[PDB]
Amino acid sequence: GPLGSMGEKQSKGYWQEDEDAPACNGCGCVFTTTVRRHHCRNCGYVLCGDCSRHRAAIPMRGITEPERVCDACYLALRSSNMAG
Repeated sequence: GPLGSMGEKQSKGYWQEDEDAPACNGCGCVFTTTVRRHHCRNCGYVLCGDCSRHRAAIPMRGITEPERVCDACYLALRSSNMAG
């Protein structure tokens, strides 16, 4: 039977392949043997160490604890107002 109006076939955090992302999505820096490839838990794009040196939590993505992200994602989430 069809899933209907609702379906859990939905995916979160799209990871861009190493080959598709030969350069940093954030700073456009090229990945080399010495530079390990990484992914941001928000945008799901490939980020080098320098572009993934920041840390932040993502309560929208279900991440209540600070996790590794890139510069843009760190900011987008950062757009939210801190309770006080």
